[PDB]
Amino acid sequence: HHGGMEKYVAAMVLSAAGDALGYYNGKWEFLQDGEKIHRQLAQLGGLDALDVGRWRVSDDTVMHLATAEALVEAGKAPKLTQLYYLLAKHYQDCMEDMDGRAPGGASVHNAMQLKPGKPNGWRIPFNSHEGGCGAAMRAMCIGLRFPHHSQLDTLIQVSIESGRMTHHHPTGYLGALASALFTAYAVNSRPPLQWGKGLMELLPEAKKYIVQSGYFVEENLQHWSYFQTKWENYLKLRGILDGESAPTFPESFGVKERDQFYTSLSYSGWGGSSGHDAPMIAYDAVLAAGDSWKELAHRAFFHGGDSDSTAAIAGCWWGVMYGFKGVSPSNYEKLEYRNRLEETARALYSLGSKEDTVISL
Ligand SMILES: Nc1ncnc2c1ncn2[C@@H]1O[C@H](COP(=O)(O)OP(=O)(O)OC[C@@H]2C[C@@H](O)CN2)[C@@H](O)[C@H]1O
Ligand SMILES: [Cl-]
Ligand SMILES: [Mg+2]
Ligand SMILES: [Mg+2]
Repeated sequence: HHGGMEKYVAAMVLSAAGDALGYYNGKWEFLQDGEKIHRQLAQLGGLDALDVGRWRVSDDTVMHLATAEALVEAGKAPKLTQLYYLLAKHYQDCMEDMDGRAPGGASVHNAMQLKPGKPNGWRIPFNSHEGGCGAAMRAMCIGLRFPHHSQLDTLIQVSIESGRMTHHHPTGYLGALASALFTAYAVNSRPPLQWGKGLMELLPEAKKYIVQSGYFVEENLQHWSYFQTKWENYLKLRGILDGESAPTFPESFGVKERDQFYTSLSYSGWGGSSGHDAPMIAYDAVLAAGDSWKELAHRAFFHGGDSDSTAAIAGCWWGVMYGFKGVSPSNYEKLEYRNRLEETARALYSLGSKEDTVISL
């Protein structure tokens, strides 16, 4: 109602529901173990009993809305110069809404360094500690804005530059690429088993952009292999490297096995905390879950890692594909910023549903 638009609304609202559920007002951090989280989940009456009335969204939704609101304000056929001004401004400004929302170090530090308005004032230098998932968690709606094939170059550039406004490390900003790219694939009903291959094919194009852009190319290139290698390895493991083949999951892949797997994906032991593994876990959830919100939630919202970020990503992708089908109303009806999220979604659809261009840098 319209069917196109319904998917956009769900992408935005269920991304935020995911964040809130995966955050639980920071309480999951005192457990930091999927089995312990799943048992506390049971004692709250399970997923369908959860009322998000008092479950605040975290930094993930706040920053996702900032992306979305910037895209919307940029309008039809924007100067990429204006879009980057607006993304910087929205990111910097949204830092005022992080009370009790546990934002990340790179997100905060860098958003506060930006100089929106000044030519190139939204660029920061390369940094070794900037491979967190703070760019990936907020980039999905770039794929809603720019879903058409003709726009791939835009999606690549915008996802990367939105990302490296806070995360100028390929592990960071390629997270944003994957987040946006897969949202675009979901918009276009591209079956999820093809998404990984798609990303592996676009990484050389992302590299060509980073190279022509001319910023810290030496450093960017030298760290480039970590992301790529982790994704190759993961798609190999799941048997979807060829992108024609349905995924293979282990016989034994319950809550406990998922935690250990998420830890093996991680940079330094914390599943989904980085730009490579946050979208990877969301992707793994989406591939297992099909049309089940409960399944997606048990895999992407409730685990011992950065479940808020994995949930934000997975909930967006999943909502694009499946709308609100099978979702308990208590899980989103009183979700913080629901009206705001619906309104931005509608506005993103207006733009996204029209195959326009950008005025280049
Ligand atoms: N170069 C790196 N490669 C892989 N991971 C890295 C790299 N540099 C930093 N990280 C990891 O990224 C994790 C999160 O980074 P931060 O800068 O603290 O957080 P940020 O990415 O801004 O936000 C992450 C959000 C914050 C919460 O919503 C949970 N997820 C850190 O604990 C690091 O372990
Ligand atoms: Cl449950
Ligand atoms: Mg968060
Ligand atoms: Mg205040």
